[PDB]
Amino acid sequence: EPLAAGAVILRRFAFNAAEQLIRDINDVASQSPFRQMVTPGGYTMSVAMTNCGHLGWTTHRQGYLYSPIDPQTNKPWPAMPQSFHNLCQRAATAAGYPDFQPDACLINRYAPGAKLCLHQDKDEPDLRAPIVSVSLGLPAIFQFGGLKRNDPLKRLLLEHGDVVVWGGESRLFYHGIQPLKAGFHPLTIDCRYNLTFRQAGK
DNA sequence: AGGTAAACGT
DNA sequence: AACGGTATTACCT
Ligand SMILES: [Fe+3]
Repeated sequence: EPLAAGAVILRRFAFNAAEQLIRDINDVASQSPFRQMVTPGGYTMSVAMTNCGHLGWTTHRQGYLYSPIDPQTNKPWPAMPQSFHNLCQRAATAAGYPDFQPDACLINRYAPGAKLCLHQDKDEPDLRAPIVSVSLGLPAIFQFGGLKRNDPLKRLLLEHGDVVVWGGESRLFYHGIQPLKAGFHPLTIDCRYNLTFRQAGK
């Protein structure tokens, strides 16, 4: 059974690419550090985030925003690594989205206990483009629902190297990550990373 | 009009 | 601990 209409999980797709991806995560973070963002309502998110590519997702007092500039550094987000772009393109193609051209990559870091409550990826003006989501390090339970918050959730363990792609009918589906279980991974040690690729501009 | 933030009790 | 209330409003454009 496929994940959902327009959605697929490519298990261990990024396994072979993972070591390089993690080197590049470190490189990106060395320029735009991971930060736990504060919601408009004033709560600090448990996931630490950064971005690369032309547009980075951030919170603001007034809401969520894509910006070409990191509000923390006041500099552009780091360029999207070629390893990221190449893996994203290969995954998108395998998943049936050959023409996807991301301009934004959000990098998420989960420590034990860190979670991401159900939400929609909805800040992008062009909903034709899919989301490509790469998991690295410790395993996590991914919730994938529907268009409405109360729609039944599927729970999928995402393991190191797994890639999930959603788009088309499932583009705006609610999704999230359950509190990360403590553990060890030879490549990330004690955390999970996730790369989320999007086309956030025109 | 419409968009839209949302991360505690049972 | 899985599920669902809350935004059933209060603003901005
Ligand atoms: Fe998301």
